[PDB]
Amino acid sequence: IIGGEFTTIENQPWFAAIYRRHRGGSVTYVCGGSLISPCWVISATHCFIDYPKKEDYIVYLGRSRLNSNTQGEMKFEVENLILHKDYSADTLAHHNDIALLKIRSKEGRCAQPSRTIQTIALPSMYNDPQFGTSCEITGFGKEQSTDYLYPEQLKMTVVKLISHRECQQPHYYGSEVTTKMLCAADPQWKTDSCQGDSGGPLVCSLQGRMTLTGIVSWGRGCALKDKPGVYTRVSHFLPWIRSHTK
Ligand SMILES: COC(=O)Nc1cccc2ccc(C(=N)N)cc12
Repeated sequence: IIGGEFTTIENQPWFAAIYRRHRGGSVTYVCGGSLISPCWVISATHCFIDYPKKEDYIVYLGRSRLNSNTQGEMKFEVENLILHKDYSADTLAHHNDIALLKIRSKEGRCAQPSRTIQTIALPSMYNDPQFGTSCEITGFGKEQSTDYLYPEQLKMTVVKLISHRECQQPHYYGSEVTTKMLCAADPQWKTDSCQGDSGGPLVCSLQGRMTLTGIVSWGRGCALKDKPGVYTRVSHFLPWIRSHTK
């Protein structure tokens, strides 16, 4: 997250921190995710496509820091790694950038809701917020495009949804951004999601309900003028989510 504010997991309790175990035992941060039901975390296929082995992943819930075992946090392994069959990546655009991770503790249990671990509601069909709506993003992603390290403390920011017609403008993304993708950015281009924030939530309050409207997917640079953050539009994927969580 470029700009914005440092936060804690109690403010973003649906946030899942996803890591990968390498040969030799080193563990590195991969992507963010969102808890949609006790056994299920939703993220982006691009985070996993190159290492599609469920055994490699570690998922934390209730974790506020990149290298601290936050009081009340829960550690999980991945029982099922479901990637979208029609996923693909162009130079910029990522297609069907959605993945499901069925989580399980070493004891075989799913998440136990608490003050720091909570689910996030899915949107309803054909009901996304109007353009101009303010939504929040959360992640352990880069604080500056030129950084190589990720921030130790969890960050959040607020961005505004951008219409498909605006995002398809020539100086924006043209025909590279599709109706299955949602654009969002800061009108002043000072704050945004960045590399490392992928798979994380774009949460919008709609009709008084906090909803998982998007999943961080892609973007040209970070907080770059006329280059919004591009998010998987969760409402389009409701039949796929329902079918793959059954
Ligand atoms: C410096 O360019 C990047 O690091 N871009 C990005 C790489 C990987 C994922 C990204 C996701 C969102 C964005 C964005 N601009 N919001 C940018 C991303």
